[PDB]
Amino acid sequence: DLRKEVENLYKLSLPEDFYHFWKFCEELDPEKPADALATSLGLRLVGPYDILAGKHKMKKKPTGLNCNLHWRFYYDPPEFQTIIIGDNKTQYHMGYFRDSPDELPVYVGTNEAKKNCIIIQNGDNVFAAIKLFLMKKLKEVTDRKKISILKNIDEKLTEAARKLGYSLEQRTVKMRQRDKKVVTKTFHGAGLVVPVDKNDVGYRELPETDADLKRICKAVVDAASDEERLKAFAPIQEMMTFVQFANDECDYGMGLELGMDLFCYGSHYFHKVAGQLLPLAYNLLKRDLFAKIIEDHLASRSEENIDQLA
Repeated sequence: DLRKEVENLYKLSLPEDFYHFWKFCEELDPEKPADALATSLGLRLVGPYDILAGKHKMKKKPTGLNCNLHWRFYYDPPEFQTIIIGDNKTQYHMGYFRDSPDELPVYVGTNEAKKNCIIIQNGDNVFAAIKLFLMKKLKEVTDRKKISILKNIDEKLTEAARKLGYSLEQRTVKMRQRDKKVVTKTFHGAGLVVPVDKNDVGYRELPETDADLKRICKAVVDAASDEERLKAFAPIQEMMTFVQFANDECDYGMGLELGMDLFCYGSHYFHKVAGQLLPLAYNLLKRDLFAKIIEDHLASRSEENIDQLA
């Protein structure tokens, strides 16, 4: 049972559109479903789709495969689970975004990891995410034979979504309801959702604005010496004390935000403190799996060679 296998290996449930889209791709190319969109869109299905693909099967147990790292790009936060890849020149990729390991994805996000850390919303299911990508591709293609192929995939995609009841919109009602719960955008822009009660307990803002925090981070990276770097780091050390205060007052979202911003900034100079902030924040929020993902990822934060099944 590949479905049980994929959810066991990632320790995450997958939504029904994940499995329906596999079937859709099997229909497009029965022999190599994960590559059904490679020629027309330049996209390949990977990650949990590798499991559906049976790519993991040839290896003999114990393989040592770690799904926490599998197709995890450099700026993928633990919430983001890659399912589609494009060109490695930009490291374009799409992933399911989950606010909690115990909840189904709230949308499909996209990022170009060689460009920046920003995660853009691209529909709430993979049919929508591919439809929206295809629509953009339609504006760039200059060969009527290739346009014909894209129109055919578009027609099949739209009909499948209609029968299954999936919205093709970039932002759905459900996504707008989730974004109401966002307490801060973070550096990746995709939003952080943590519980906030009636008395406002659960989150507090960082004592620096995002722009000033980036200024501080840049000073750490640009520092000419260890002593210079220590002085530049001082505001971040102070913010970690403020996070300790917040944790004592149950405002666990603050440490998640600081840790996420530091991770998003991308410098290895922040891996130690990110490894203090983020596992603790996720564990306090009872999002235990995400603490394990960030521990694994910070220890092996690869720019290239993230395919555990290469």
